[PDB]
Amino acid sequence: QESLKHLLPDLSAYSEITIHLLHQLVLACGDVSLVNAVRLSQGAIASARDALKAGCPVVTDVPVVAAALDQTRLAHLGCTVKTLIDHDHWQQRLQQIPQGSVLAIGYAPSVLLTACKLIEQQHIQPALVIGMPIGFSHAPGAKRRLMTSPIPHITIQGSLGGGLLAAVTLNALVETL
Amino acid sequence: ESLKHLLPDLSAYSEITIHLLHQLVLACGDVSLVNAVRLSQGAIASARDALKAGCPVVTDVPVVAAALDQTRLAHLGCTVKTLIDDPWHHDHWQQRLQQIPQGSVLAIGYAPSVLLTACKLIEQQHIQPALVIGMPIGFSHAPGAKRRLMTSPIPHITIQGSLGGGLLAAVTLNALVETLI
Repeated sequence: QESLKHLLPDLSAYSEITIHLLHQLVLACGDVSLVNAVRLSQGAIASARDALKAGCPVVTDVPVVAAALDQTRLAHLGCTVKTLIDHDHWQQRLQQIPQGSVLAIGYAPSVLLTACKLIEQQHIQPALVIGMPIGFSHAPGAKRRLMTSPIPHITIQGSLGGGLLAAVTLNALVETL
Repeated sequence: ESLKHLLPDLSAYSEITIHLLHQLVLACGDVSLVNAVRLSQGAIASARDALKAGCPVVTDVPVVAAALDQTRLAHLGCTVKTLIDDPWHHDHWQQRLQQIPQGSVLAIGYAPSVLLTACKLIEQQHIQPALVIGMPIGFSHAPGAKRRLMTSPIPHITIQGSLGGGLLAAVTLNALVETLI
């Protein structure tokens, strides 16, 4: 029996879109514990979907996140993709992010922490933050900080994260649209 | 925030091996992949020679094909096909697998059953791919299937002691293609 539905536990508390997202994440890296570890804010789904339908900017921290995105479907919706790290410092670019853009972070906790601090001071206002940095020593604290934020978000409790996972999360939302 | 600092010392490994491991950790964040990824002795060399020559690439399922860098692959002359289109018959996956071209690259990211059948056809000397990337999802038969791959004479890459599977199959092949170009 090679059925993903019957391998994973029952997820009947979550919506059909949420369930689809969790399935895609498991398919990406093989770790079934992901269904437990992923955290979504209350209406992350709707906030993401409203933004993508408006043809919002999509901004990634590093290029490998950008390269794993399905840019064909994003372009169809009218979304531009741009990267922070190729003064023209990455923080100068983050500070100019348009209201209602999607911010996807697959590598650096320092980028996630800087973004939370800008958000707290209301210097930027993304529609959604996908905060999935690699497990450097300051990654847990950055993700905790994101979970206190009023900005809609998707993140991961524990060590998992990365370029594929941040990209897969966004591809799953575009797929259901 | 440097990957080199986060991971153990990798100096005893080849430059291409280190690049591959970097890419897999960057993809899913699991540092244990450094020890869990197993490469057969002929694996890298056999994969590079086949890709240089523009070999056929075959995946078990479509999601794996979709995560490949098909631009770079098409630049080399490599075609990309799938065994299962919708995850006696005329065009079941078993028949497609039997007809796999000699010297092709086989990338399995989902189905243990496909890996089991592949290993059988190799023992019996009916097929001879250049490389088998065997990284199925952890269904009940997955442990058995990867055990048979570990003792196969075919050049191979697999995962043992981690939960790694799925699109890590594509990341693996993408990384080998990056070191050619």
